[PDB]
Amino acid sequence: MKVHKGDTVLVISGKDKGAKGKVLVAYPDRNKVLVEGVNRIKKHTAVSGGIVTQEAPIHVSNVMVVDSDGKPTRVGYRIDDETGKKVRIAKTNGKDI
RNA sequence: UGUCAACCGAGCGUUGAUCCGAGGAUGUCCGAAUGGGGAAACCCGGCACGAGUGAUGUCGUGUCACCAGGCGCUGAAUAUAUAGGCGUCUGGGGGGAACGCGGGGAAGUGAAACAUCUCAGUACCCGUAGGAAGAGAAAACAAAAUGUGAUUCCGUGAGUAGUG
RNA sequence: UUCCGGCUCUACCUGGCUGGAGGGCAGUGAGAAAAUGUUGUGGUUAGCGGAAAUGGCUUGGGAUGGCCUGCCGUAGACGGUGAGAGCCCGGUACGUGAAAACCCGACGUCUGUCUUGAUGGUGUUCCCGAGUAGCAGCGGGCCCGUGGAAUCUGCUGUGAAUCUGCCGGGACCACCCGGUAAGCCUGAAUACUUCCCAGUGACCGAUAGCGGAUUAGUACCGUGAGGGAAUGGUGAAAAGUACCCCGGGAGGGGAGUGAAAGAGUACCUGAAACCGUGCGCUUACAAUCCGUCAGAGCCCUCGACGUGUCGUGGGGUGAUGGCGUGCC
RNA sequence: CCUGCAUCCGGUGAAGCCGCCGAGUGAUCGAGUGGUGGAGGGUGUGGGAGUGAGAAUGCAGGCAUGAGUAGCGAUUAGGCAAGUGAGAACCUUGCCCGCCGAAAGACCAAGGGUUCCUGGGCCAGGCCAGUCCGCCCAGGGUGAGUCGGGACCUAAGGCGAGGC
Ligand SMILES: [Mg+2]
Ligand SMILES: [Mg+2]
Ligand SMILES: [Mg+2]
Ligand SMILES: [Mg+2]
Ligand SMILES: [Mg+2]
Ligand SMILES: [Mg+2]
Ligand SMILES: [Mg+2]
Ligand SMILES: [Mg+2]
Ligand SMILES: [Mg+2]
Ligand SMILES: [Mg+2]
Ligand SMILES: [Mg+2]
Ligand SMILES: [Mg+2]
Ligand SMILES: [Mg+2]
Ligand SMILES: [Mg+2]
Ligand SMILES: [Mg+2]
Ligand SMILES: [Mg+2]
Ligand SMILES: [Mg+2]
Ligand SMILES: [Mg+2]
Ligand SMILES: [Mg+2]
Ligand SMILES: [Mg+2]
Ligand SMILES: [Mg+2]
Ligand SMILES: [Mg+2]
Ligand SMILES: [Mg+2]
Ligand SMILES: [Mg+2]
Ligand SMILES: [Mg+2]
Ligand SMILES: [Mg+2]
Ligand SMILES: [Mg+2]
Ligand SMILES: [Mg+2]
Ligand SMILES: [Mg+2]
Ligand SMILES: [Mg+2]
Ligand SMILES: [Mg+2]
Ligand SMILES: [Mg+2]
Ligand SMILES: [Mg+2]
Ligand SMILES: [Mg+2]
Ligand SMILES: [Mg+2]
Ligand SMILES: [Mg+2]
Ligand SMILES: [Mg+2]
Ligand SMILES: [Mg+2]
Ligand SMILES: [Mg+2]
Ligand SMILES: [Mg+2]
Ligand SMILES: [Mg+2]
Ligand SMILES: [Mg+2]
Ligand SMILES: [Mg+2]
Ligand SMILES: [Mg+2]
Ligand SMILES: [Mg+2]
Ligand SMILES: [Mg+2]
Ligand SMILES: [Mg+2]
Ligand SMILES: [Mg+2]
Ligand SMILES: [Mg+2]
Ligand SMILES: [Mg+2]
Ligand SMILES: [Mg+2]
Ligand SMILES: [Mg+2]
Ligand SMILES: [Mg+2]
Ligand SMILES: [Mg+2]
Ligand SMILES: [Mg+2]
Ligand SMILES: [Mg+2]
Ligand SMILES: [Mg+2]
Ligand SMILES: [Mg+2]
Ligand SMILES: [Mg+2]
Ligand SMILES: [Mg+2]
Ligand SMILES: [Mg+2]
Ligand SMILES: [Mg+2]
Ligand SMILES: [Mg+2]
Ligand SMILES: [Mg+2]
Repeated sequence: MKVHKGDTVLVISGKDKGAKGKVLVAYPDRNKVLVEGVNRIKKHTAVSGGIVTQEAPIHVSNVMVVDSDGKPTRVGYRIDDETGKKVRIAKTNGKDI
């Protein structure tokens, strides 16, 4: 999907637009991902009762990977003549990701 | 780590999971059912080779219909010979929405009734194969033109020549 | 328009029969059939690459809304993404691309007739598809519904000829004209979709649409053939209301979630029959297909004028008089 | 209502619904205004309609009166003390009374399949309330050389290799 676990991502649209974050888990079936620090929601937990803060899934279409230089970039692909492994490339820079 | 539909506990994966493409094995029982039996999915055996017990009782893998056509042997009352009887190979028993071929084959209804007719060779049934089928190489038309030249399928030829 | 051999009883010359070797002929073929040795980016069964705005200002819960600036276009088809997206995502134009297998086409051992044979003439003796053709009786379908009844055909009797032979031109005779049945194969033009792949709708949107948007030919009914049902929309995510209180629960009130809780799993929008609570007017001496035309009082209201009184004023109620025989 | 064409409106609130105020000679109209809602609509000119309800003893769904009226499904009949629990004439214990007793009792085959026991509760059901249940939940429960059948034999009848 051009997005993996452990990458750095930025939000384009939504309540928390303009905030950077780090991805935790991915859901390819529903095309949704979970990012900490964005879309924080209050949940009622009762067993002892209280209110806690958690994170809800965000659709990937509203987020995209950031460049190592701190700028938003798309994802490109290249073919290596050495091993043939497919690599991710920053379109606006050409550097590998 | 499919799904109805959350939830728990358990785990794998960079040494390539999951997925999809092609081929390959296993495939309980019934179901043309074909070792024998029978109220579908339940009862009972023969033979050969293996496994187990001091021996029976037990268990695994094979094989054990019928019909027709070839091939070989045999030849009754009865003599020639046949029928019949044995051994061995080759084929068939059912299913499928529509499409074809050859037969059988109905009644409602119109005629303001109704026997002839029409409904109709329709519905249905029977025996049949295929991916298509059937038909097919003039004992054919026409009429004085020195004409066409296997078969099949469409449009006209006309709702006319006829028939009731 | 090749060579040799053995045969036409036999050995020798003449004329014929049959085998072994060039050179053509075709071959998966209806004209004969079986197998065995080397090519197409031919397509198909998956995939992969694939261009351009985090633009500014505004309403906003959310921009994919409005105004102004850019860029790509062999890609402004189509869907998803928190409200109508060419430049966010899935992909579309275009390019590529397969281990194995499929089928088609082309390139290669092998099979077999003929060259013992072909070409143009002549008079004589034999052949050209048997219970068939035709004839007579009884039935079919051709427009022909036995009528004069041609042709084809089913059954029963009788029953013919081989080239100056035979059958056909709607009876039939004569003359002309066409043809050679009584044996067998033959692709192309045509008919259809239980299945699979790709596409379309001035076709339907939950009493419509296939009987079937959900437990579907299920439940259910019938011992049988068989008949045959109704049941979608919370919201962006469940964040499905912690906690406190009344209470057995059911159920409810605060406080929070959220845009809304006039969204609380009985959850979009919520009409009419139907049942209500509060408010205003009226009725207990009355003979009404239940309305209309007049019509005092009371109440609500809009203006100008003041305590309430008029006005090219509106509304609800109606005490009381006249009129008055539902719809198809 | 759906459509070709040219236009305008719309999260600063589009579609229905409920009012007020008005308007046309009709089937009606309002780009005039108020509440509810949240996602597509109007005008102009052409083309196509499953295009207009009150009645067929019509059909699908919902709801009126009779009505808080009749009944609450026999020929025996209950009463008392105590207990459980929020609730008891209908549940548990104890004591009186009555009834059946060729059955209103104890069993077989046919007939149903979990109604049997233990433990849980009482929004569905029991013609009323239910602590109870032939309500449901979860678990457990069915022991044959000698009992009934098969491996033993046969009838009225069915199948039927050959065959007619
Ligand atoms: Mg497979
Ligand atoms: Mg096996
Ligand atoms: Mg069998
Ligand atoms: Mg059998
Ligand atoms: Mg045979
Ligand atoms: Mg003999
Ligand atoms: Mg068959
Ligand atoms: Mg008549
Ligand atoms: Mg008549
Ligand atoms: Mg006819
Ligand atoms: Mg075939
Ligand atoms: Mg033919
Ligand atoms: Mg023929
Ligand atoms: Mg004609
Ligand atoms: Mg805004
Ligand atoms: Mg925009
Ligand atoms: Mg489009
Ligand atoms: Mg989207
Ligand atoms: Mg749309
Ligand atoms: Mg893709
Ligand atoms: Mg006739
Ligand atoms: Mg005639
Ligand atoms: Mg003539
Ligand atoms: Mg001639
Ligand atoms: Mg002939
Ligand atoms: Mg054809
Ligand atoms: Mg509806
Ligand atoms: Mg039945
Ligand atoms: Mg809120
Ligand atoms: Mg409801
Ligand atoms: Mg509602
Ligand atoms: Mg009075
Ligand atoms: Mg009077
Ligand atoms: Mg009157
Ligand atoms: Mg009167
Ligand atoms: Mg419309
Ligand atoms: Mg607009
Ligand atoms: Mg709005
Ligand atoms: Mg509003
Ligand atoms: Mg709304
Ligand atoms: Mg128009
Ligand atoms: Mg019009
Ligand atoms: Mg018309
Ligand atoms: Mg209509
Ligand atoms: Mg009506
Ligand atoms: Mg009704
Ligand atoms: Mg009534
Ligand atoms: Mg009463
Ligand atoms: Mg009574
Ligand atoms: Mg009773
Ligand atoms: Mg009691
Ligand atoms: Mg008694
Ligand atoms: Mg007695
Ligand atoms: Mg008795
Ligand atoms: Mg029984
Ligand atoms: Mg039983
Ligand atoms: Mg019990
Ligand atoms: Mg209980
Ligand atoms: Mg109860
Ligand atoms: Mg009940
Ligand atoms: Mg129970
Ligand atoms: Mg036993
Ligand atoms: Mg018999
Ligand atoms: Mg037989």
